[PDB]
Amino acid sequence: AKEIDVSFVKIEEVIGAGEFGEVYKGRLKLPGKREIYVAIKTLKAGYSEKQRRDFLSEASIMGQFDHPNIIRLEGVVTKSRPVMIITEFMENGALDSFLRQNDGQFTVIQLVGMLRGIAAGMKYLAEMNYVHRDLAARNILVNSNLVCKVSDFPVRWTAPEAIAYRKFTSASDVWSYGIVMWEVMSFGERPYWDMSNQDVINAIEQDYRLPPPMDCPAALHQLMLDCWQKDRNSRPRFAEIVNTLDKMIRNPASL
Ligand SMILES: Nc1ncnc2c1ncn2[C@@H]1O[C@H](COP(=O)(O)OP(=O)(O)O)[C@@H](O)[C@H]1O
Repeated sequence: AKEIDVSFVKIEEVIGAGEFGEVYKGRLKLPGKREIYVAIKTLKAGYSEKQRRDFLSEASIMGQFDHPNIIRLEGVVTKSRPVMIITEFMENGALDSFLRQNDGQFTVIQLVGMLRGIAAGMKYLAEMNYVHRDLAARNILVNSNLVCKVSDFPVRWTAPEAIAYRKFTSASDVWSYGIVMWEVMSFGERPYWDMSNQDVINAIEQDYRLPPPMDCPAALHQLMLDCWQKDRNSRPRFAEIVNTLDKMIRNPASL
């Protein structure tokens, strides 16, 4: 929880809106240090003390992590009003909109590298006994070098036992990850397209699973299907997902 003097922060244009408030692009210039771009997360005007505490709890969770595929907390502004959370800036924004605006414009190996980064971030979260519960391409951010990082600290992304019995675990996080794999390899198609939420639940219970996206390697779609096994203990763990994607990257004939 590093405290940042607000005079070191220059707020520029709005780049997003979340549950808490607007997110801005900005510049952070600490004394003696090279300026960097940041995202500045703000809290909607008029917030109460309880809303302030809930907002800053995002920063306290984020500050526990230090991994190249988890969004980095630069610091917080809490000595002055309004409160702000300052994170690293991700030039290409959310992964789902990034892919939908770049349909077809990345190679399979680039997309696999994106997925490997997301899986490494999730492995790290799971090792720290953090269950994300909301993993989806809209909650992954992408930087200028196409590195993907988990952020956000929804029936069609949720494992069936999390829907039916409220059992959320890292294995339900792996189900969601398989949906993210399908989002990525389809360049941001909507999972299950225009099916209703109840139609999705009923179909999954009768063993429907999403088909391979166009031009998706068979081995990548099989890994999706492994993430979507009904029995949560049959799903691969994130450590195995990373190893599988690494082997695909090392042996690209397998794609
Ligand atoms: N680090 C970042 N870099 C670039 N865009 C970001 C960044 N963080 C958030 N955004 C944009 O702002 C949107 C809302 O962010 P979110 O984390 O949901 O806000 P909140 O502070 O309300 O939780 C994101 O979907 C994304 O478009």
